[PDB]
Amino acid sequence: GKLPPGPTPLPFIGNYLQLNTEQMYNSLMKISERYGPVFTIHLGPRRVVVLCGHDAVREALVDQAEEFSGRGEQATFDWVFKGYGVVFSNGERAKQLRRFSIATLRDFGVGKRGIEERIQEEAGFLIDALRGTGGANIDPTFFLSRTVSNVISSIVFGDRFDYKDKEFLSLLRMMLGIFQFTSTSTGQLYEMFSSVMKHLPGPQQQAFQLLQGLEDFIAKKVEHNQRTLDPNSPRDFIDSFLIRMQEEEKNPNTEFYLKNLVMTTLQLFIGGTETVSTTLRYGFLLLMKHPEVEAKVHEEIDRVIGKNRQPKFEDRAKMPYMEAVIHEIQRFGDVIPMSLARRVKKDTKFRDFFLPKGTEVYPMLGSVLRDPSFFSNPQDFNPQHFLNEKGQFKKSDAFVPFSIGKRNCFGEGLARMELFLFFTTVMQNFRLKSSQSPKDIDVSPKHVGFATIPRNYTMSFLPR
Ligand code: HEM
Repeated sequence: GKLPPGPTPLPFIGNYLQLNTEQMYNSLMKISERYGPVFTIHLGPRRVVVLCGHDAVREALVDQAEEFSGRGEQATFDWVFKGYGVVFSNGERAKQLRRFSIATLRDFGVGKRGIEERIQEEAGFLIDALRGTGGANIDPTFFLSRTVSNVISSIVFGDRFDYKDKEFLSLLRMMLGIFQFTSTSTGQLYEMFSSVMKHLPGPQQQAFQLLQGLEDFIAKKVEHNQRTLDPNSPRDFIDSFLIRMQEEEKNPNTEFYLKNLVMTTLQLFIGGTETVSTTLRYGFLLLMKHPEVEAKVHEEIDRVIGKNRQPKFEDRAKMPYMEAVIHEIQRFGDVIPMSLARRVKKDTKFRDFFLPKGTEVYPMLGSVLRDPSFFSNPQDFNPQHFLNEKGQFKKSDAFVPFSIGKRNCFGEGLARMELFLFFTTVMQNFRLKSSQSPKDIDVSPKHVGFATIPRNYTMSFLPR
């Protein structure tokens, strides 16, 4: 009949004094040790119910999916989105935009041979670019993001960016900068005090300029499409949305208008780029750290695929080890540690607790990815967490990097195809040489807040 228990908050600052903005995950897990897997925390004035561990998260987001299907907030992103767009919208707006987005993504090849061919082709471009380095030590950050970003870019903008495109690099920097900021102490402090901070000088202002930069770019691309639009022959996601907008012009209450187009497109562009990119980057670092794992991956690739042909998505079924490795990378990486906030759609009764309608919820995906009840050694990187005795792939109900439930990631299909084809093709063609000794490679995160960011590093890609 009452909300989950938790530390007594103070007016306005909430539980700020009982938290550490540089390590929110750790702070909440600590409080969790005292109040239990389901507790209440006050992030500044924001009252939030925190769900820790697999059971609590699944019970809420899956067993009571409709009740927890609301979209919470992320102050930094809300600065530009203001509740528009598929990701941060709620109610009728979210229902229309999500349905349309999923359909439009599929119409443009997502989950089909079309997008697979697009990915294989861009993968071929990654290979060329890596060979272009001549085995020199480099920062793989943008090599990876350019390739990844061109996949979702092909869908939303009609086609790919040239790797030499300076505005392209510029946009990628904006995305990287935003994910970093939201994962820093100030970024997490902003989640608590955005009401005042959005108006104060500080790092947040610089972050805002990056978002503004992305919005301007999108608004620009949309204008260009508008003035070259063939109502019966859409080239991309944008044209599709524009056509829908024309069809809905006479509906006072349609959700299909310019702001939702711009924001939805911006969200998919960022969503489809930085998440996959960060994962690839963390993955290669993890493989250099564990030579024994790269060795096995090479054995499976050579046997199953060989050295001549391009790997294809169907090869995954014949490659249990690679599938286990990518899973372990996503589990260890814990890219979106606290997921994207949800909120109860209406008054809810959850585990003998009462959550009034509108209550914000923090599904601690990281605590699920490292639930000691589902993984033998959660803190270690070990592909075995995903293999049975005969070395066959073993799924886990605790594997939730894309979250679960009604507002789960609908980019998962695309993401998985990308992770498999990029990782495999790169490993088929190169062995990884780290700038330092494996024993010395630090795989602990550089930042953890909204996202998990790996430490900066360099490496070389040596031909096989
Ligand atoms: C390895 C890559 C990715 C990870 C780890 C990931 C993770 C997430 C997570 C944790 C959520 C929130 C789920 C929830 O609220 O329950 C989410 C939502 C979302 N993701 Fe992803 N994602 C990835 C890639 C993608 C890609 C490639 C796209 C783009 C096609 C994308 C599109 C979205 C969208 C549009 C949402 C919002 C859905 C809604 O509000 O209904 N994601 N993602």
